[PDB]
Amino acid sequence: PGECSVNVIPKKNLDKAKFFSGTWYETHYLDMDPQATEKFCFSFAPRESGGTVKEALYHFNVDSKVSFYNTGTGPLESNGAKYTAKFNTVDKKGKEIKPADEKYSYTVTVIEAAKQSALIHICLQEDGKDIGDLYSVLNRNKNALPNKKIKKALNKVSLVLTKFVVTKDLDCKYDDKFLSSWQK
Ligand code: HEM
Repeated sequence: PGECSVNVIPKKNLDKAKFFSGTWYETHYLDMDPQATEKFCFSFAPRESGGTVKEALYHFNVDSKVSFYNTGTGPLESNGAKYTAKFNTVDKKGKEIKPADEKYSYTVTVIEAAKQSALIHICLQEDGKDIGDLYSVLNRNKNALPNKKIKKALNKVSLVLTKFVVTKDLDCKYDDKFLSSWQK
């Protein structure tokens, strides 16, 4: 029902220092629930050290004009391109406003990365059971189109970019300072 996709393959030999740096913007996304049709914008700043990922997350609800901020922490898998995190809720200043709920986690897989582009998959879980998943194309630049390598990776798993929501058209509002100041 809320079962996460199979055939999500972590990139071989991801350059960690490059991927886990700076800010990434979602440019296209595909929620695997066809009824999940609310428009959102997303950006994040993932960092890694000693086999642990610490990331700052930003979402913006286009419909309601409400933004929310989270941080996530968890171990990086031995393959170096997949991690599972627990998360809390913070305000725009980075201060915790709601503690992590033990029953929830998410698993991010980096499927492909090339130049200024990447393709990721996220699986949300409750008590270790799948509750839903999503694919996202990322770019360093809000308005940029994906590298062909990202399209190749989509093709390998029988997805086509035309099915994704494109957010550059949406009235996105970003908190870039929250992400740029992450772990500063
Ligand atoms: C790229 C496109 C993405 C979209 C469109 C999206 C959309 C959403 C939506 C609609 C919600 C629920 C908001 C609500 O209940 O009002 C949500 C929650 C959440 N998402 Fe995303 N998401 C994306 C990517 C990600 C990624 C890549 C991560 C982790 C790296 C992530 C982590 C979370 C977390 C932790 C929550 C729950 C926050 C809370 O309950 O306080 N999301 N997202």
